Amino acid sequence: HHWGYGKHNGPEHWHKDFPIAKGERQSPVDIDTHTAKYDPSLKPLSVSYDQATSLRILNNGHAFNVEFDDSQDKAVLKGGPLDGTYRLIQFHFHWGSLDGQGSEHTVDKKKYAAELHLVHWNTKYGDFGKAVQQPDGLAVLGIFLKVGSAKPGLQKVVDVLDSIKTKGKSADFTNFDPRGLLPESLDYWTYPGSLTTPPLLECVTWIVLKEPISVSSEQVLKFRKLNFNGEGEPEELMVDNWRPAQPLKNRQIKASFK
Ligand SMILES: NS(=O)(=O)c1ccccc1
Ligand SMILES: [Zn+2]
Repeated sequence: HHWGYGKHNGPEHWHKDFPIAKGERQSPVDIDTHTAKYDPSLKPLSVSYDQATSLRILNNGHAFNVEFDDSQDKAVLKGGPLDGTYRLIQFHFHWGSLDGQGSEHTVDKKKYAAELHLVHWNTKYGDFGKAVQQPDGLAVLGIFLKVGSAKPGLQKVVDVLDSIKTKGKSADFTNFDPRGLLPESLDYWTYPGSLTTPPLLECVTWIVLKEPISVSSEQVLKFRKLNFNGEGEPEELMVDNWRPAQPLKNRQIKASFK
């Protein structure tokens, strides 16, 4: 039937319905820190989330999304490698069944316990559905999670997960501040890539932060209690919802720092 992360419908199968899976600019990738080139002409990132308006949290059967009002310039990303203004639409995570795996990007082949994706679309294209059809349509800010001390700013998300256990459930989720999920440094690597789930469209400028955030064992354990299935269907835990690293091909990863 349809795509997912199991033995019979996982990443190795996606190319049959989505041939772009074997394309020229697929994500995620391994970030080889010694091969990445410092680019002194790259600007500092500008993350402007003070006016962000969260609305809802949704289990979509693949992850959970915290969704934002993107009908005005309320929470925007600019600068760095980007030309123009990109509006925050949603964030979500990918995570593992074990602390030793779960991230999509890797760093010198190292896997982190999870990865946060803050998804933004280029305002010159008018809406998200048009943006994904463009080579410079999206900017995704990727942040690694390691297991250690708790992240206080994540706790409001963890506590609502019981109310969206199964595919298709949603809950009101207002007044959440995504600034509480950011590390101290905004040093980053950047490369042109794709969505990491079907439809795997090649529309993303990836900006991956060098500094991970730490979350507690209890926080990530709660992610692992979510379900891929709908209510009343056989229970399958939502774990290991990550795509592995794809070939770099004809691309260079640039660093904002040395
Ligand atoms: N995982 S990802 O590339 O950030 C992604 C973002 C939006 C839709 C589908 C995938
Ligand atoms: Zn993602």
